[PDB]
Amino acid sequence: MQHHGVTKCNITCSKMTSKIPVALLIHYQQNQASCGKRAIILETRQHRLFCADPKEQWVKDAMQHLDRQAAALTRNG
Repeated sequence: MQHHGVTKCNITCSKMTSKIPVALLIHYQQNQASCGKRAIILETRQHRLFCADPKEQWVKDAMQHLDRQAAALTRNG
């Protein structure tokens, strides 16, 4: 907050999200060390970019899931 602009990082994990059906997730990114809270980035087919904590179960499995999805179809990760 120097003078103009009240933002901070395109995707900052200020808090944690709620449980969401893995069937809605399409991709999962990672929080930037220069963005906000070191969490996880969840992207859904509906352009849903939320920040979930790695501890969250739905996230642990959600990840192990997409791990065997991206590869499929197109083997160009």
